[PDB]
Amino acid sequence: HMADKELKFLVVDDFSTMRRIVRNLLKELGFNNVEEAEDGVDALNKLQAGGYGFVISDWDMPNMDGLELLKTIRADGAMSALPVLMVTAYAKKENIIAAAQAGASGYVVKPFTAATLEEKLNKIFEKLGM
Ligand code: BEF
Ligand SMILES: [Mn+2]
Repeated sequence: HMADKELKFLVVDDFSTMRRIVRNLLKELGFNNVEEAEDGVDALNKLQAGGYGFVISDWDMPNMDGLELLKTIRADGAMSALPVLMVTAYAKKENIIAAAQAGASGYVVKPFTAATLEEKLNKIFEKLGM
């Protein structure tokens, strides 16, 4: 998948407020193909629905937390290379390490600015040649 306007995003967070910030930011960046999920399980259900080219995910969520969601994606042969950008309030280095090692594409700490989100998505695009 390429970082054109068609790229389909899944935005995962247990708080709609954060999902809403991220969707609106993506729109501003020219990405309108965006769906939401409320937790890791819901997210896996949509991911299984097919078509997604990028995940942005919270960490602390009921049902399945985002570290589990990230690991699950990375271990699944059908989606193991799916970009996953963590966006979370967890700021300790051990958290950043656990997610990095689990294969996170990137990591943004809440609260974040619009410029930061844009910068970190662009870094992932460049890295993967999207
Ligand atoms: F709830 Be998230 F991890 F900020
Ligand atoms: Mn949360």
